[PDB]
Amino acid sequence: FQVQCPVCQQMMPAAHINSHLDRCL
Amino acid sequence: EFQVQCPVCQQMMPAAHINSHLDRCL
Ligand code: NA
Ligand code: NA
Ligand SMILES: [Zn+2]
Ligand SMILES: [Zn+2]
Repeated sequence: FQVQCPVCQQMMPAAHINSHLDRCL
Repeated sequence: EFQVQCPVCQQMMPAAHINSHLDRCL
């Protein structure tokens, strides 16, 4: 399922969002 | 044809699509 990152706006699998926010911020 | 595992979500998918599947920081 895809979610939008609340910061950079990229669409990505929900299972990545936490990890993404942790790495990019 | 080749499956590789996603290092973030541990799902299997074709190697051709793993690049698209992961997102980078902008
Ligand atoms: Na994406
Ligand atoms: Na961080
Ligand atoms: Zn982001
Ligand atoms: Zn994944």
